Amino acid sequence: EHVILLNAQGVPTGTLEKYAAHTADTRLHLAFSSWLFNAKGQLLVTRRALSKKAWPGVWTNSVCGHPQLGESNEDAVIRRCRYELGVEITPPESIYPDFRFRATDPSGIVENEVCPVFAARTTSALQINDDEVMDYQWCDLADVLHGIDATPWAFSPWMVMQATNREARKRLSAFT
Amino acid sequence: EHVILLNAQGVPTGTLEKYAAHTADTRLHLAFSSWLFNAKGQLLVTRRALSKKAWPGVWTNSVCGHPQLGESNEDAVIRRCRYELGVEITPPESIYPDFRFRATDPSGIVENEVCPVFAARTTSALQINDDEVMDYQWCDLADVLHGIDATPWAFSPWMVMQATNREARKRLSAFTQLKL
Ligand SMILES: [Mg+2]
Ligand SMILES: [Mg+2]
Ligand SMILES: [Mn+2]
Ligand SMILES: [Mn+2]
Repeated sequence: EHVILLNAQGVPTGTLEKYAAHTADTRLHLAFSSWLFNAKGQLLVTRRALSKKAWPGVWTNSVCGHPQLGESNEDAVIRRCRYELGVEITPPESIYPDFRFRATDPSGIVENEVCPVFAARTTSALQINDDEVMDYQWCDLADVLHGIDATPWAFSPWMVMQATNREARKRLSAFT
Repeated sequence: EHVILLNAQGVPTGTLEKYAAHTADTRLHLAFSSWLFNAKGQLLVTRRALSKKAWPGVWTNSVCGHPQLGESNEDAVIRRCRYELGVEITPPESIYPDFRFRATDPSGIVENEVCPVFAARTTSALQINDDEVMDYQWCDLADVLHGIDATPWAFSPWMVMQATNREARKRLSAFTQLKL
């Protein structure tokens, strides 16, 4: 598996092995962020496994990953939903297409990404991959936003940035 | 290190090795919890290190631990603040002396404790011990209480139980005043 390196503009210039790519000096690459709701309109929040190289054990939005060469974002979302959560989803829809960020985790591991954000509904039960997810919670989008707004440090920095973007919060809010 | 064992009552029965004590069954033993506030009245929230046997990588109140043989709970509090946080504190105040809690952690480690809770002010800068604490934040208590209300699952369960005890919460509130 790989990440796609991106030049100044977001042109793909090459690839790196996924694990080797995330260091204290992580270079800009392509990724996605996804927010999953069930038929009832509850938001899935997940906790990353303690073995994740970047932000292990951190509570975050439903699913995140790295599109591979030639893979659409939508497909990468579908792929990681199946891989991390064994869950089928409706066609992902765009909720924050220009999201980009750089952050440093507590051990100094950096994420540095162009990271369009999506939402979708699950259409099957979860089946948890414990190599990726150590815990999760179905909740009210309203309570999660209240938590993000009160103690954003309790959550991943990108979850926070996405949830506090005016328009993205609007589009997520209509998912209930 | 070890832990002090208590019977079905809160009466000491003996001691047990620390690590060895905390497993998927763990016997009742003595512990402490403390909530630390800086001069400004901000609350120190900390994140347990990934290597912690129990609740690794979990956000929680400032410090918790186990008094050792011959030690007073307050001395225990003082020692762990120094060990984990490198920080000096004012005499710890008892804010929830009867708090008890049994709980299973995400990987099945059980904590079964008599755990009096304290509050104190820090009197020195922090020197975080990365073997024990992987992240920390100075925050407004009000904010922390809002997050705990909104997403309680995002924090250690003992942090939440203590925070929602009315009497404990009022003592936490008293420590938000600015002091010089
Ligand atoms: Mg992922
Ligand atoms: Mg401790
Ligand atoms: Mn990445
Ligand atoms: Mn214990």
